[PDB]
Parts: sequence; structure tokens; C-alpha cells
Amino acid sequence: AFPDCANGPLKSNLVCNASADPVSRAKALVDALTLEELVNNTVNASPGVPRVGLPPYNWWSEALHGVARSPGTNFSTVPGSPFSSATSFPQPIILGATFDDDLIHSIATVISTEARAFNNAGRAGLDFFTPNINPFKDPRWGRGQETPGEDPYHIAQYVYQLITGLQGGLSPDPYYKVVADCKHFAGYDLEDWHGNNRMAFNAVISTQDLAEFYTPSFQSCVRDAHVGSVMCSYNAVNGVPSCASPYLLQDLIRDHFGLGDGWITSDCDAVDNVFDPHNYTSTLVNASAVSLKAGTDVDCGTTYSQTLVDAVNQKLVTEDDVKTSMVRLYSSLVRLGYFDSPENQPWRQLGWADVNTPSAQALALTAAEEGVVLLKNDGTLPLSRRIKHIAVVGPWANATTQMQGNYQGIAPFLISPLQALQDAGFHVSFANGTAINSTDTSGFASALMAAKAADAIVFAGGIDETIESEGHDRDSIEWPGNQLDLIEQLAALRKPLIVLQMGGGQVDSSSLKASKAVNALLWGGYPGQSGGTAIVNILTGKTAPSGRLPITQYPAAYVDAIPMTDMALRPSSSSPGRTYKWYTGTPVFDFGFGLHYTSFKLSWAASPPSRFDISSLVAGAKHAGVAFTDLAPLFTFHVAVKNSGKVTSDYVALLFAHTTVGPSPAPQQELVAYTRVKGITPGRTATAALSVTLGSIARVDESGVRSLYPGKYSVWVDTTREIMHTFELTGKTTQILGWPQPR
Ligand SMILES: *[C@@H]1O[C@H](CO)[C@@H](O)[C@H](O)[C@H]1NC(C)=O
Ligand SMILES: *[C@@H]1O[C@H](CO)[C@@H](O)[C@H](O)[C@H]1NC(C)=O
Ligand SMILES: *[C@@H]1O[C@H](CO)[C@@H](O)[C@H](O)[C@H]1NC(C)=O
Ligand SMILES: *[C@@H]1O[C@H](CO)[C@@H](O)[C@H](O)[C@H]1NC(C)=O
Ligand SMILES: *[C@@H]1O[C@H](CO)[C@@H](O)[C@H](O)[C@H]1NC(C)=O
Ligand SMILES: *[C@@H]1O[C@H](CO)[C@@H](O)[C@H](O)[C@H]1NC(C)=O
Ligand SMILES: *[C@@H]1O[C@H](CO)[C@@H](O)[C@H](O)[C@H]1NC(C)=O
Ligand SMILES: O[C@@H]1[C@@H](O)[C@H](O)OC[C@H]1O
Repeated sequence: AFPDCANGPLKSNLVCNASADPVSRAKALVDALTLEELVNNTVNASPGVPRVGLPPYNWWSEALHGVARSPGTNFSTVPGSPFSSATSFPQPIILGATFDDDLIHSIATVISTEARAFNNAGRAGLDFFTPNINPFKDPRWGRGQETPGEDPYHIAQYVYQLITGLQGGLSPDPYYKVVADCKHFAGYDLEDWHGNNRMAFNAVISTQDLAEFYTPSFQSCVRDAHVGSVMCSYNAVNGVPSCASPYLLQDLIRDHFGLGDGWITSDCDAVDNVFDPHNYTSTLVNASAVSLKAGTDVDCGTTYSQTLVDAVNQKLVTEDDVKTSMVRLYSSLVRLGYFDSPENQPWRQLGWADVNTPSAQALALTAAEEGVVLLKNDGTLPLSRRIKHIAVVGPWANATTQMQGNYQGIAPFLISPLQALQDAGFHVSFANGTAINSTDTSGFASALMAAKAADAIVFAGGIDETIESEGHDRDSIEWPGNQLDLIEQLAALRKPLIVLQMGGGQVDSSSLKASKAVNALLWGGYPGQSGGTAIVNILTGKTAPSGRLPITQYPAAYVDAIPMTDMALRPSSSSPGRTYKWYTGTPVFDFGFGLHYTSFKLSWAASPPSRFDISSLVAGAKHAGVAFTDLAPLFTFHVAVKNSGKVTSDYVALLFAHTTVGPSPAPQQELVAYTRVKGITPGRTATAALSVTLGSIARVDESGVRSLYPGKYSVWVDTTREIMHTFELTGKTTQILGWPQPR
């Protein structure tokens, strides 16, 4: 509910004055309240102040890939009633696999519209814990499915588009739409691997790796997309918990990245974790005091509302710190149109008629269509027009809730691969033959019986929330259970066999890759509510595959080569490396790898430059329409992408760069640009504009400073190195972006 700024008790307070400054309105509201009232409102499940007519407000609300279940959200218990469902989009891993920034922005707009519609019915808050922009650096993280991938630049572009779409633009032009919250600011990418609990895990991260990998996403989020909120994670960095670290929360988030007087929520009772089990403070009150002084403005729990009074009395914190945090929160609320009349807010006029819009359903289907990656095909795909009898088999064959991942809402419909095959008029023989993880072969027979008389076998399996989830990291990155045995038996029939590998993290498909009896292999991840229809549209040829792998499919033995606790990415005497840019082994399928139903010819649409002076680039940086030097351009490629095949398709141009200059070591590759050229009809030649900035070409040294270094740089366009171009930077090395040193 919202206050009554027309007749209620706050009507004569400056907080109810729309003409006044938002920060001044928050100040007027906070000065009107009692210190203890302020304290009992410093938590996510705030009760408001019944004296002044301030209604309750739950800050903990979830909408990762669509309006999700959360403490701040309820869905109508009646299945067909209004607000019983919401557009459940596919997991952000497949969404990053789309590599479509326009699509990500439109999805963010849909999510924000539906969140506003739910809030107008008293069924959702106005701030949402989204997105999760922690890089999926270790292949066996349970929550890496919630993230776009493993590339900090790709995640940066994703989060820029998503924040701008959710919040309603690059600025609160009038009011916010919804307030976002970039998740877990730290080196958080571990749940319980070998007993290392995130709530007691001490991540050791070098400043170089800190600024080069774990923070670019948050810098793009709060500095370039101007987010309204950030969340500090459970883990500790270099011995200090994040929510209690002034260097992480103040020196970087509020200052270097410029969150300013936006509000920082703690991970849910991570403030309590600072005491138990992080052991960091001797008393609980001291834990909450250090958390507050470090920058944590609101606690997702109950630690603040029952300890901050004692902290003020024990002189650990002052009344003014509580008032500062409350002013930040209430100022974001003022910007959300909390204290303004509904007559002047179109976003407050949204209802149930705006939720399951056909545009939203079609956009979810399109996201799934663009996100699925074709890993292998011998020409069996697209399915022959003469194929009529298909056998669908596997633990993912009739997937419905598995298709949603985690942090989801109740979808209006869950179209399974089986249901979609039936929707396309296929004579389907179904059998799930084995579970996700089991040794029971008793279903194999059924599978075989369903497939022995079929024109095509479609095995659909992999992993799901039973294998990877919040609080359960994977121990093996292989096909769980006896799934590979069933695939092998199906391949003994030597029919057209198509294997669908699902789930967030990758599983070792090298056995499938090497077997000639396996004709086609796709990765489906969590394709959302319309996932089956998208997969079948790709199979039949209705939609051409165009997605590309956002993460590396490591071979199995990788789990033995590096511990999940090793936060360093570079190789060494005990590290094969991390991610595509440092890994020294031979991945089964590379980052950015993808197949199409058509062949492409890539050339130059404009002769590329080959020489740049660093000082000239830095000087011209002040004249480009950017506010920070690292956002200024270095150059823009114009690739000519010709469709030399016979099928229309989209193409994802993935501009990679490699240098041997600047700080050693220097990565293999680094995704410095990417674009999605949509719908290239056969024969036609479309132009791909690929823009590289100074911040993506510069190098991060031991000090964590981003600077330009002279020498030879090479750049190519695909994982197959379609075209390549080598230029040189000359002149003197110039610092582009400083870095506050650890306090
Ligand atoms: C808001 O305050 C200003 C003075 O700061 C006053 O002139 C204006 O009338 C007030 N608006 C309302 C709606 O009371
Ligand atoms: C503290 O919070 C409780 C809700 O659990 C509320 O009843 C009480 O009034 C709050 N204290 C003050 C001083 O408002
Ligand atoms: C959802 O709304 C109904 C009535 O609007 C309310 O009674 C119920 O408690 C809400 N659900 C939750 C989980 O708060
Ligand atoms: C950890 O807790 C123990 C008490 O069990 C205490 O003696 C020790 O000083 C603590 N160490 C740290 C680093 O918190
Ligand atoms: C497929 O799943 C749906 C929902 O889980 C269920 O209603 C249906 O019976 C299943 N189909 C088969 C053939 O098991
Ligand atoms: C597929 O598995 C579900 C439970 O996982 C079960 O209800 C269903 O019966 C299975 N399919 C068949 C054909 O038995
Ligand atoms: C399969 O389940 C077992 C527990 O029964 C688990 O230890 C193992 O990690 C799972 N396999 C995979 C590949 O995740
Ligand atoms: O990632 C967060 C998780 O740690 C918490 O337990 O639930 C809310 C999420 O935002």
C-alpha cells in the first residue's frame, strides 16, 4: 500500500510535496520519525510507522527472469484468476546466449511492466533483487544459471540493457519504473563445494583479478546504467565480509563506480553471518554496526531492527548513520512515485490486462529461439519434411517446471518438447527411460520400444535443479546418472538421433561429439515457458539456430585440475586457468561457439585502420559523447556478412581481440565486441558494426589500473577466425581508469 499524501498524517510533511527535492523529501520524512522507528524500518520486512500513516513495505522482491516468487510477491491461489501467473522468461544464461541487446532491453521492459502491474494490485514491491551479474567462472556453480555467462564484457552489456529496461531509462525522467539491484558484490560464485559455505567462505582475490574480472559487471551496472541498488554478498574478500567492507562498499561501489546515495541491501542475513559463521566480529551488535558503517543500508533479515539501537547506545554507530541509510531508502522510494498522487503516474495505472500480453509471450518465445545453441549437426537438421514419426525420450523430454530454472514465477503455460512436437503434428512416441540422476535401467526398454519404429529419435536430458541450485555446487561436470548409456543404446539403432543437453552449466558431451551415430546436439539450458516450441521450431527449420555458447564446456577432468576455492583465473603450477581467456586445456566446446543452418562469407565492408597513437586516442576521448574515458571509442569495425547458403538466419558477430603487449600474462582471447545481425536472407550481404572502446582494449596491471599499452594487437570475428586484422598502438602508455587501493 501507499501513503495518503492528500488526507493522511504526512500530507503536511515535505515528503508529500511533489515539487520538493526527492532527497529533501526523504530528509523531511526521516526527521519526522523516531530513531527507534527508523531502526525497526532498517530491515527488508519493514513495518512502516503506523503513527504517521507510513504503510509496511517489503524490500525483498524477486524478478530475475520475470516476476518471481518472493517474500514481497504473492500469486493468486486460484489458477485462472488474475495475477495467478506472469511471463516466465528463460534463464539469463540462455538470454546471454542470445547476444541480443535489443531483446534483453525489451525483456527488461516486459518484466518491469508486469512488476508494476503486480504492485498496483498489492502483490509486489517496487524494488527487485535483479540481476545476478556474478561471472560463471567455475563450470560447476549452482547459481551460474542465473547469470549471462563467464565474460565480464558480455555481462556488462547485458546488465546495462537490463538495468535501463527495468528502471525505465538511463534516468528517472519522471519517477523510476522499478528499482533494480545488481546482485552479490564480491567474488561470490560458490555455494557449498566440498564444505565451503558461502556464508563462511573467505575468497582470496588479487586486486588485479578483482578489477579485471569480478567488478566490470558492477561498474557497468552502477556507473554506466545508473542502478538504484546493489547487494553485498555472503562471502568474505581477503578476510573481510563484503557487507562489512568499507573498501568494497564505499571506495568502489559508492565512489569509484558512483552509486552515491543509492541504497545497498545486504544479502539475506549476511550481516548475521558477519558474526556467525564469518566469526568476523565478537558480538552481533558489533557485526551490525560494522555493516552499517561500511555502507549496508538495509538488512535482508532481522539483525538491524533489534541491534542498531544497542549500537547507537554503545557508541559503535551514531544516530546520523541510521538516518543516512533511511534517507537513502526513502529517497529511492520518493523517486519510485511512492509519495506522489496516482493521477500523474501511468505506471501506476497498469493492471492484470498488461501481464500475459501476446507481445510478452512472443518475446519469451523469441528469446528461447535466439538462446538455444546448435553444437553439432551432420545435416540431419533441419528435419526432413518427410519425417512424421518421432520418439521423444529422456529426463527432459516432457519438461515443464524443469524448463524454468530457479527464481521463477508461475507461468501461464509450460510447453514441453513433447507438447511442442505434438503441436507440430508429429506422431510422437514418448518415454523418459531414465531420470536425471539414477542408475535404474528399468526404463531403457520403454525408450527402446518407443524408438525402434520411429523416423527420428530425440533424446532430451542433462541436468536440472536436482543437480545444480542455490546451495548445491556440482561435484562432477559430466552427464549425471546413466543418461549416456541410454543415448548409446539409442545410437545402436542408427536412426536420426538428436541429443538435447539442458541445464545451466555444461556437461561433457565429447562422447556425443565423437560418435558418428549421434547426428545432432543442441544446448537448451532453461528455455522458459515457450522452450519446447522454440526447440521444435529450430528442429523443423521454422527458426534458424543463431545462439552461441555463453560459457565454456570444460572436459570432465577439469574438476580435478583446480579447486572451486581458487579464485585466481590465470594458469600456474596448480591452475589450468579459468574461463576461455586463461584456460590452457582443450574444451569440448568453446565459448561463443555456435552453428547455423546456412553458411556465411565474412569480409571487410570498410578497410580497417592499422595505427593509433595512445595520446591521440586519450585526447579525442574527451570529445566523444561519453562521460568516462574508458567508454570512448578506439574504432568501429564494419564486417560484411554474406549468407552464402540457402536458409535465412541471424548471425552473431563476436569480435575477439588478442594482444601480447602490456602486462604479462596476456589472455588468449577477449570478447571486445559483439552484434546480432538479424535475418540475412540467402545471398544477401549485411554489415555488422562492431565497436571497441578504450576500456575493453586497455590492460589491467597488478595495481588494478586500466591503461593503454603500445604494441601489436590482433582481432578476429568468430571462434573459427573467419577474418582477422592486426593493428598497432604507438606512443606512450597512458592510464585510462584508476583504481582505489585496498583500504
Ligand atoms: C511544496 O513546497 C513549496 C515550498 O518549498 C511550496 O511553495 C509548494 O506550494 C508546496 N507544494 C504543495 C503541493 O504543498
Ligand atoms: C519495532 O518493530 C515492531 C514490529 O515488530 C513494532 O511493533 C514497534 O512499534 C517498533 N518500534 C517502534 C519504536 O516503532
Ligand atoms: C497475497 O494476497 C492475499 C490477498 O490479496 C493475501 O491475503 C495473502 O497473504 C498474500 N500472500 C502473501 C504470501 O502475503
Ligand atoms: C574465530 O572464533 C574463535 C572462537 O571460536 C576466536 O577465538 C577467534 O579469534 C576467531 N577468529 C577470527 C579470525 O574471527
Ligand atoms: C507431461 O507433463 C505434464 C505436466 O507435468 C503432464 O500433465 C502429462 O501427463 C505429461 N505427459 C506424459 C506423457 O507423461
Ligand atoms: C516420466 O516421469 C514422470 C515423473 O518424473 C512420470 O510421472 C511419468 O509417468 C514418466 N513417463 C512415463 C511415460 O511413464
Ligand atoms: C548424481 O548423484 C550423486 C548422489 O547420488 C551425486 O553425488 C553426483 O554428484 C550426481 N552426479 C552428477 C554428475 O552430478
Ligand atoms: O542471492 C540472494 C540469496 O543469497 C538470498 O538467500 O535470497 C535472495 C537472493 O537475492
